[PDB]
Amino acid sequence: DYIPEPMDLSLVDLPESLIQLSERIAENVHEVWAKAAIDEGWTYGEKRDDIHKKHPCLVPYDELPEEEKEYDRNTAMNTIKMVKKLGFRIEKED
Amino acid sequence: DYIPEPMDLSLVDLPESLIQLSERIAENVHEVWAKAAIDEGWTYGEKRDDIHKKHPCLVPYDELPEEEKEYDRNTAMNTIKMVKKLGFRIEKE
Repeated sequence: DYIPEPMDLSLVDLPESLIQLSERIAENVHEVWAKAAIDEGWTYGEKRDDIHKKHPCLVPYDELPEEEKEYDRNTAMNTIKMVKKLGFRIEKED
Repeated sequence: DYIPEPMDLSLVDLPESLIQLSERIAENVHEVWAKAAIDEGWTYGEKRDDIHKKHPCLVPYDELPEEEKEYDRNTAMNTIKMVKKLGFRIEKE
């Protein structure tokens, strides 16, 4: 009975200078995810195994398959778009 | 040989009005993850099963274990804090 219905953020516009940095951000979220997992005893394995706490994405963000990177970048942009949609202003400083 | 070293965003300060909305954001990010997974053939299962594409967190955001909700909120906050550290102003309009 559960149908996910994310908000339409398609017409939400971000500063290009911010989108240019999507990898920095995505890489940073990846680092946070990885430090945590590793802190809970996870380690790299080619196959994912919950029993031996083994994960194939526990590698430097750069080693990640490009679709994982793509996913992380989009997730980050969605997060920020959502902030904008909630009545907040984002602008580069000076 | 890989040691994650995330940026220290401890001293990054966000508007309280935004942090107040952290669940809303976290819920939306969850919906997006969920629509995708389901689009790729995943469904709910008590136990995660990659072979049968079964996932426990394919439930309405509200029904999630509190630790997952908590993880999602912090992730979102980290994300937004990262924007701030990169030289951007975030302010309620």
